[PDB]
Amino acid sequence: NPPPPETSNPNKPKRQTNQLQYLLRVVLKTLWKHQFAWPFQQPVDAVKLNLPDYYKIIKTPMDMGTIKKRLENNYYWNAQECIQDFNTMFTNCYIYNKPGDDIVLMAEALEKLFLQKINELPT
Ligand SMILES: COc1ccc2c3c1Oc1ccc(O)cc1C=C3N(C)C2=O
Repeated sequence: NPPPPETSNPNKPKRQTNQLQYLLRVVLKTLWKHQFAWPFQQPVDAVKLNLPDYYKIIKTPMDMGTIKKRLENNYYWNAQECIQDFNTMFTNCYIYNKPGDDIVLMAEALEKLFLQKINELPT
């Protein structure tokens, strides 16, 4: 396993915004309870899950546990930075797998719920 993505960085510029607050309270915490969220709540453990090729293929890993920690730690500058992490998470799943896989069906459903939730954000 590589080290997991950072969740703090003292030199990184950070901000507290209504949209980032909403991404934690509403978007992340709603996705988290979905029946399909569980593969995405923690970094992929390639040793535990017996996927020795995972980090051979996925070079920018991302997961909702990391995102949740980043939001709780005030890691982001703006909502777009957070949204990019979700997009990276979903794309990683499509890249490492293929159409029709169970994990991909899960990511597809979550991504559609995610887009529904960020379609309108607070001002
Ligand atoms: C062979 O099972 C797979 C195959 C691919 C993927 C996953 C798989 O299973 C998991 C099992 C437990 C868990 O903690 C996370 C996952 C998340 C996965 N992601 C994100 C994948 O792309």
